[PDB]
Amino acid sequence: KYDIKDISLAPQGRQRIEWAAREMPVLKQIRERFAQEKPFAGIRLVACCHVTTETANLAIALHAGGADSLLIASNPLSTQDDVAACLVADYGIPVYAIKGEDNETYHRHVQIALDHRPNIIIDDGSDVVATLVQERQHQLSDIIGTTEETTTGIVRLRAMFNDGVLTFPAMNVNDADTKHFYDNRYGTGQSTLDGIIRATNILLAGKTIVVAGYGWCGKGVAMRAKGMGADVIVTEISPVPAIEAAMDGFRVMPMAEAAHQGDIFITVTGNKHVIRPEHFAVMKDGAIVCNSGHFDIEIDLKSLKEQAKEVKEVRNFTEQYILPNGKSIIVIGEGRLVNLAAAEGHPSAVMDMSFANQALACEHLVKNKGQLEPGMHSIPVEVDQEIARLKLQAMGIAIDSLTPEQVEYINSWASGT
Amino acid sequence: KYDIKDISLAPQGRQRIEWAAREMPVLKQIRERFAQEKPFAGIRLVACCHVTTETANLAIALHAGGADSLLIASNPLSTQDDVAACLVADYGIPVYAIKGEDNETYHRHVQIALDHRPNIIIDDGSDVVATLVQERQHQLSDIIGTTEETTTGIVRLRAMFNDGVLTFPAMNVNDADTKHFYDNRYGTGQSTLDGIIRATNILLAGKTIVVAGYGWCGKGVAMRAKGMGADVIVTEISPVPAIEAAMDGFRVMPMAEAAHQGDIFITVTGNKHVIRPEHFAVMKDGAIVCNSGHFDIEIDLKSLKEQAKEVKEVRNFTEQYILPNGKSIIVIGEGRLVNLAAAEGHPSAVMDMSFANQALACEHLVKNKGQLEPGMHSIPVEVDQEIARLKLQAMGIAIDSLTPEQVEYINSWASGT
Amino acid sequence: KYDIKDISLAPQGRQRIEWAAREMPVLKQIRERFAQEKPFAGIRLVACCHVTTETANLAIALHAGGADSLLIASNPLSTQDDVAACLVADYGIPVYAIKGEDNETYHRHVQIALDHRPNIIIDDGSDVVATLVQERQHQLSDIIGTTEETTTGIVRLRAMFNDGVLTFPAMNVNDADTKHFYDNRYGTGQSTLDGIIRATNILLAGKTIVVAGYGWCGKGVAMRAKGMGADVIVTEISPVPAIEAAMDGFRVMPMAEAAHQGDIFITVTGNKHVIRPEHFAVMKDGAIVCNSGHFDIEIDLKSLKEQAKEVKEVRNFTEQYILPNGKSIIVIGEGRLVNLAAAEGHPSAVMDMSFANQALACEHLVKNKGQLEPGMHSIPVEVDQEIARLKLQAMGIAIDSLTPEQVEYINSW
Amino acid sequence: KYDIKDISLAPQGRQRIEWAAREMPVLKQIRERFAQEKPFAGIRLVACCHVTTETANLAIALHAGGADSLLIASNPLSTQDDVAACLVADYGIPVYAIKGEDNETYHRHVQIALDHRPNIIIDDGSDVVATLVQERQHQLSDIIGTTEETTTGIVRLRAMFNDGVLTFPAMNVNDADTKHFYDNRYGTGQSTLDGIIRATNILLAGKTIVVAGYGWCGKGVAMRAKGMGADVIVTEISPVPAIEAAMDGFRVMPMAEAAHQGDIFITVTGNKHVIRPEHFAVMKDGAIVCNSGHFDIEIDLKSLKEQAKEVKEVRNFTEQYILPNGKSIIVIGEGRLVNLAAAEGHPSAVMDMSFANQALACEHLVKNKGQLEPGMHSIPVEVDQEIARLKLQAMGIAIDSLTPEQVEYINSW
Ligand SMILES: NC(=O)c1ccc[n+]([C@@H]2O[C@H](COP(=O)([O-])OP(=O)(O)OC[C@H]3O[C@@H](n4cnc5c(N)ncnc54)[C@H](O)[C@@H]3O)[C@@H](O)[C@H]2O)c1
Ligand SMILES: NC(=O)c1ccc[n+]([C@@H]2O[C@H](COP(=O)([O-])OP(=O)(O)OC[C@H]3O[C@@H](n4cnc5c(N)ncnc54)[C@H](O)[C@@H]3O)[C@@H](O)[C@H]2O)c1
Ligand SMILES: NC(=O)c1ccc[n+]([C@@H]2O[C@H](COP(=O)([O-])OP(=O)(O)OC[C@H]3O[C@@H](n4cnc5c(N)ncnc54)[C@H](O)[C@@H]3O)[C@@H](O)[C@H]2O)c1
Ligand SMILES: NC(=O)c1ccc[n+]([C@@H]2O[C@H](COP(=O)([O-])OP(=O)(O)OC[C@H]3O[C@@H](n4cnc5c(N)ncnc54)[C@H](O)[C@@H]3O)[C@@H](O)[C@H]2O)c1
Ligand SMILES: Nc1ncnc2c1ncn2[C@@H]1O[C@H](CO)[C@@H](O)[C@H]1O
Ligand SMILES: Nc1ncnc2c1ncn2[C@@H]1O[C@H](CO)[C@@H](O)[C@H]1O
Ligand SMILES: Nc1ncnc2c1ncn2[C@@H]1O[C@H](CO)[C@@H](O)[C@H]1O
Ligand SMILES: Nc1ncnc2c1ncn2[C@@H]1O[C@H](CO)[C@@H](O)[C@H]1O
Ligand SMILES: [Cl-]
Ligand SMILES: [Cl-]
Ligand SMILES: [Cl-]
Ligand SMILES: [Cl-]
Ligand SMILES: [Rb+]
Ligand SMILES: [Rb+]
Ligand SMILES: [Rb+]
Ligand SMILES: [Rb+]
Ligand SMILES: [Rb+]
Ligand SMILES: [Rb+]
Ligand SMILES: [Rb+]
Ligand SMILES: [Rb+]
Ligand SMILES: [Rb+]
Ligand SMILES: [Rb+]
Repeated sequence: KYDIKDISLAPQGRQRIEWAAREMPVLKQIRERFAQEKPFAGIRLVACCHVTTETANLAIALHAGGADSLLIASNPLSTQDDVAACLVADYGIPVYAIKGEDNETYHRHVQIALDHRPNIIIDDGSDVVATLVQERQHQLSDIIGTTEETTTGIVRLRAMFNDGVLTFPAMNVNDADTKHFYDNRYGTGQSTLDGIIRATNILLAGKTIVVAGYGWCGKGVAMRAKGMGADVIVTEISPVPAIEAAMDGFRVMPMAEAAHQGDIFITVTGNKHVIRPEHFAVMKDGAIVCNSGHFDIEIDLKSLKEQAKEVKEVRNFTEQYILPNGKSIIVIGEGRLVNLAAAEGHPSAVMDMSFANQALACEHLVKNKGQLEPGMHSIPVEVDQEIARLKLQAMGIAIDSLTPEQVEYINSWASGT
Repeated sequence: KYDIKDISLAPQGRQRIEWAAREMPVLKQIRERFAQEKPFAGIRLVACCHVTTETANLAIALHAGGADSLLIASNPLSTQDDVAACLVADYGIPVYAIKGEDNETYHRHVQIALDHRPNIIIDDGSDVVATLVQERQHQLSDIIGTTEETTTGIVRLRAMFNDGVLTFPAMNVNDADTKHFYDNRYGTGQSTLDGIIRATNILLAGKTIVVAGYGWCGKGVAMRAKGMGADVIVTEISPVPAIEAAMDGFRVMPMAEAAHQGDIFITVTGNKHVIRPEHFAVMKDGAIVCNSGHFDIEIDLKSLKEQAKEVKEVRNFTEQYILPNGKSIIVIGEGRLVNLAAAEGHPSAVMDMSFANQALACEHLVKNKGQLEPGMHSIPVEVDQEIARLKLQAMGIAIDSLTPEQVEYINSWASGT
Repeated sequence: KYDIKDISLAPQGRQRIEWAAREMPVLKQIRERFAQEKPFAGIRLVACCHVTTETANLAIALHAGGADSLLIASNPLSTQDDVAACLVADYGIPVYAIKGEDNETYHRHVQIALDHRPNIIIDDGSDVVATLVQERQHQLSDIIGTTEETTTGIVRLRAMFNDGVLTFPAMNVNDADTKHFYDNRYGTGQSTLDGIIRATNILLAGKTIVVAGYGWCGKGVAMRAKGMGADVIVTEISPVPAIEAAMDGFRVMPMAEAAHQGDIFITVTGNKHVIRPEHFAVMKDGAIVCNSGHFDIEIDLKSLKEQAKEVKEVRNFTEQYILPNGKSIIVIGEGRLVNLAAAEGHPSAVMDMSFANQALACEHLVKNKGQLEPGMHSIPVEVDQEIARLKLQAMGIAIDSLTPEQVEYINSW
Repeated sequence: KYDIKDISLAPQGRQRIEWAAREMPVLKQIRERFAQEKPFAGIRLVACCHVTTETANLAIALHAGGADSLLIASNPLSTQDDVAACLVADYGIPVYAIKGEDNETYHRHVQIALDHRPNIIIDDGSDVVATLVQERQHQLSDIIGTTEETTTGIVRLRAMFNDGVLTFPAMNVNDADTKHFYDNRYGTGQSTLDGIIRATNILLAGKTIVVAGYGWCGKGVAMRAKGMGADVIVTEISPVPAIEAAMDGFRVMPMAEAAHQGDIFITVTGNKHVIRPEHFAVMKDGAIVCNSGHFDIEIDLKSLKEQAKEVKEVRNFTEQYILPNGKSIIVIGEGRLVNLAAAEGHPSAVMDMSFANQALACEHLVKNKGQLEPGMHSIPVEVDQEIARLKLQAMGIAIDSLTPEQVEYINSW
């Protein structure tokens, strides 16, 4: 009925879940309304998320709303075993997630999740939805809709749409303003460095840190690396973010040129093989590589393993690969999302807004069942904006409002001298 | 045939125009192609722009393209008289612009510009287009299309559209990525502080600087104020930018609360009466107010003039208003765009991209004459992106490109474990 | 002969210790020379330090020099049990330090250390040196010199001197340029935020963080707090650093004013009761307080415990005090050094320079026995400067040198 | 008796001078007391300063104190002609300074100044003091004391001392905390970028800016360059500041390596020929070079003029040197202090503290006549500290003070 490491961890999990809730007031307000209105009565739901204290708070909100949920891990290394135990023991929510599970177990958990015959699927990376569409065409009648948490998953869903197989509504949670403006940027910025520091306790100041990608995540990682005293190099494939990085004070160059200069490399591109053997070959002795994109394939670790003569664990979450010429490359978190693998992921303050979008996106799918076209849907503007209003209020920040006279001016095109 | 301060200033103007061109290579490339292809042969054009060295380089590019142009000032205080002289004397381009001209002269220049019967109108603030639509309905057959440089003008054009009177194509230059991502942000950031410093030589470090608005301009002004050692307060009307400002490290509060704390106030909202008598009344003795939004109406200077018992000029571009209770309020640039009134406006590096958009937007209007719907048009993505590619190249910055294998991964929705 | 938690944790300690050595290249060379020259032959030593991977690497250097060393914890919560086990087990260095040891056990270890009859005492807070002066006047015959690692220890030594009881050479390690320009500033800046984040995983961006003190540590904490997106308030008692903080972009104000605004309070003053009952009473519901200065007494936790009707642990290293009106005050690390209590302390890069100073200051005391005047002695400038040169080289950074004509120009007027 | 450009510019000078006074509150109070006590009664004085609105406010303070003052320019390009006219016309203070005066005229003014037989000399670069020692040995009978405003002047005085010719009291104004912690750092940081921008209106964001020297000025310039979006490289000759720059996030390297990367070079070293012919030869086409340290000799412009086949003025304060291969080198301010040559120098806020030091250092020299030992004397700590207190108060910032028990805790060990 579940598959977890150790249910005796539930008390620790409960404590950390309650602490996380302190900065998730928006989701708390949503949970209390769900508790009354039960939008998910009779709905079966699968969530493929990072099994964290923040995901637990989302699961509790969906549970209050009546959802018959089943949670599986989005990544083998991000699972928090105490959280899994608490969800099973305290809430009776089936969880199939073991920190460190092998790929066979991960894939079996996806099969178990699809056997739940979900009506709603919350995905983080689109693994489950892709598996649904590829292997479970006979189940598609169950689907009211799905949601997608992260940028990599949105890219996959776009490919599904262009391939003609996205035959149901999918909510683009990642691209909501109150999601990727804060989660992807400020959350990833802090928690990526957190993971690197918990793994290595390395001094960031004075180090050359290479950030691959200058999108929402790259901007955050570079900003916080800079804030911690690092010399920051940015790599890119598109000129607009490249000019931005330069005018933000960072050096921009091709990865081949960055490869011999970086002390720490951090990939946040969403793309495959951004760091390759031709790069490993020129890296400093002891260069550190890690990834905060969704999938570890941003770094060609398979080639690194094949080239290296020895690999050994030298600290928690930290492996030293020794190359035939004696130089070493350090890898954190086995190349998996370093903030979640070596630390705890984003602080709950930003996950409050991301998972408020998840909850209200699920509600949107059910309230509009039978009225949404197949394909990708953006979060409604009014929902996006109300999440922002509520979060600003809960942060204790007050701002101004337009007067009628100011509205009159906006609408009066004739005036201006 | 023109109306300028002093044509003997042309040699100084020529020198400053040539210097500005050094960081406008993208526009230079466009000018050389226009010189060959003459896209504006037989076209009459009016430009209502800030009469700066950067605008002169745009005017020279349009002139090379065959445009029969006429230039008027977008603001009485932004005109550079040496630039006006050089355009008339060296290029024979009619200019109607005198730094410090009164409102009657400004309005007469708009009338002269409309009497040119332009086919294309480049506007900065939409004064000329609004006057065209309100007073010159009988001329609309001349119009191939117009362009708009700034955010205030886009807002006016939206009101014209909603009012049913935008009956021709208008290119939204401001909202091109290569325009407001750099011009509005990094350009305004540097040149606003430049104007304040040229006006007052005040030490920015240790001062509390209140930035009204956290859009593209507000982000830039806050970023550079912070970079110069100021304590930064941000005011807003919308929660998304408000949360952003907080997570960027700034204090966010209503203007009423900021009013008693700020040493320098900078308005960049695009809206009317953001600083009002109720704010003046609680400001520190010697508080400085200035505006970098397009129109000075962001500050209620009319009420300040009526309240004050004395006003006197205390330094270039700097007025001291003494209130009946003896406290003083300092105003820079008479509330007109402070970067252009008290300094030289944006550096040419960013105007290279803004005015490349202007030139290519004008070309777009002519090449597509008879095929564009009335209403607002965005800059085509391929044009926007090519400007970015060329600017990055001219900045000497190299970046990466996706491999076929990386493209295959983007398109393969099934893979990911 | 040792008092540790679990000797079976030694492999993990050695793992983390060698990892830490990777960015201790300067101390490596000093230890390499020590094993060749054995400065500390027949010299017994006590170290009262934080029991960390970096302190271990220092102890390994003194051992390499022939030192007969004994290590005790400087703070019951900073001790790393795997490091204590590795030292006892892989090097034969007696360690008396157990993470979370009570007050009795702490001073029982200080009594064991002085029963070692140390010739050299390395101190971090002036705790053992102050006990030696107080209770072991008969043992002063054995002291060649002592060293002090922290600002608070330097302040107490100055009072010992002014009191007329600093009757031996004391090396001011903290005030060496290569120590507190970097350790106190860059080290404390990063590792203090590290401790807060490991304790709470709180988002720092958008929070108001109040930093009490703008000395070396305060500058570092404020700089990194700001770098992580916080609105930073600085409190002070001296005008020069107060003006600096304002010109660095921070809001300077009295603590009574900061108390109603701060989301997180960090004390780095070296002084007693900087956060007081009258501040708790006006703090925001859920305000976090922690200390990175000395001991814990920077926060008046005794008064907080009296104002509060309930206290509970709510996360690792994190206590929630609930006041009668229902508002809470969060305390991290029981008011002890938050970087060492909730995390691992400074990265080894900065401790490389701090502990190279320690190792050479110990070398100085020994090589100048019976030649040192009583009182405090600063690190020699050449030593301080050589550490910087070695570190800069180890970091792979090259700089310029004056040409003969540039020298000739400095001399003419 | 005066040598200025145009006495009719005086109203504009007085306008700008009083504006500058608004953020010179500390100097205001000192001048207020001076007019009451007249410390400089019967005392003749020379000032060799930059002829700015802030220097004017200093001269007005010495005049208020009874000073018989004469002012000459410290740099032919820093002189503000309207300020010179206002001083002559509104206060009767002889000024010998003309913006853009040639070399002959400069030293003709230095000869006029010493013919004033000054009892006090305020110097900015040690120019007049070095001429007094060289040529006016007979006038040393008149010297009560002198003062020096800049690091370069301090270095030359040290050589005068070591040479055995500093036979009078010299006040080290530059090294007072309230002077170079702020003026040299925050003042130079802003006003150097101000000069570059007024000269060129170049976008600083996205440029690589090379800062030669990481002392007080270099830290300030690098900090603000970075704040304005530049990629900052720092060069150095000393390891301690080099490590600081790296830990502050800047790229540290030899100038030979920086020369091929920099878009803008800023020298703040105090030393000769820091940018040399072998650097010009590898610079990017259009690289900008300027100096904010001393004199101009930090950049080897003599060699540049020889490498170049042509030079032309291309904007105010801006020259383009074109080399035989067609590449250009841009020089701002003819290599003179770019903040003062192309802009207005430091804002008066920082000069408030620098010139309060000057005014009180002059008070010190006079009130201790015949009591000062020959050589350099630092600003008394109480004076330095009182300036900070007054400034902090004037800025509207309040801070804390220790309670009696907190004091009692500092003293116990
Ligand atoms: N670890 C976390 O907690 C977390 C949180 C949010 C998102 N993410 C992941 O981070 C990744 C990036 O997300 P985002 O929102 O920043 O995406 P984004 O689309 O906003 O930006 C990605 C950027 O990377 C650039 N890029 C692409 N390929 C590149 C290459 N080969 N080299 C250099 N730059 C390249 C793109 O041009 C773009 O600017 C995704 O995989 C996303 O799922 C992780
Ligand atoms: N001076 C320059 O050289 C220059 C350059 C570009 C744009 N501009 C002008 O700057 C202004 C702002 O442009 P932008 O591109 O940043 O626009 P924007 O739409 O990106 O942002 C404006 C911001 O102001 C906020 N705002 C609106 N009314 C407000 C109020 N009453 N109080 C506080 N915040 C308020 C909005 O919520 C928004 O976030 C416009 O007038 C534009 O034309 C000036
Ligand atoms: N946690 C760590 O790892 C670590 C490392 C090094 C030092 N420290 C400790 O941190 C403390 C500070 O060290 P430092 O080097 O910054 O000292 P410092 O002497 O350089 O600076 C202390 C500053 O605090 C100010 N101050 C004193 N009392 C104050 C009060 N009541 N309110 C506000 N400001 C006050 C002083 O004016 C001074 O500017 C010391 O106890 C030192 O031992 C901790
Ligand atoms: N422009 C202004 O308004 C202004 C104001 C104050 C001081 N200054 C001048 O600026 C200069 C620097 O003053 P400061 O207070 O920063 O001095 P400082 O002594 O504090 O720092 C100078 C730094 O330059 C470094 N240095 C010396 N020679 C070098 C070289 N060849 N290459 C690289 N680095 C080198 C030194 O190691 C030192 O760290 C002096 O000439 C001073 O008079 C100018
Ligand atoms: N603390 C966390 N809890 C749950 N999901 C997280 C956490 N941190 C990051 N994520 C999510 O994981 C996604 C990447 O797989 C990001 O889009 C982000 O929303
Ligand atoms: N240097 C300049 N030359 C011409 N136009 C400018 C300059 N600086 C700012 N502007 C423009 O003025 C507009 C505001 O009226 C901005 O959108 C910007 O594009
Ligand atoms: N990782 C660490 N190992 C040992 N001592 C440390 C560590 N981090 C900080 N310290 C020291 O602890 C002292 C504070 O008590 C500081 O002087 C500092 O040098
Ligand atoms: N505005 C100014 N007025 C007078 N002196 C100045 C000004 N700006 C900088 N200086 C001084 O010039 C010296 C550099 O020669 C510095 O010591 C600094 O104090
Ligand atoms: Cl709700
Ligand atoms: Cl082209
Ligand atoms: Cl050695
Ligand atoms: Cl006084
Ligand atoms: Rb995990
Ligand atoms: Rb292998
Ligand atoms: Rb309007
Ligand atoms: Rb102008
Ligand atoms: Rb009036
Ligand atoms: Rb894929
Ligand atoms: Rb610990
Ligand atoms: Rb000299
Ligand atoms: Rb000047
Ligand atoms: Rb004490």
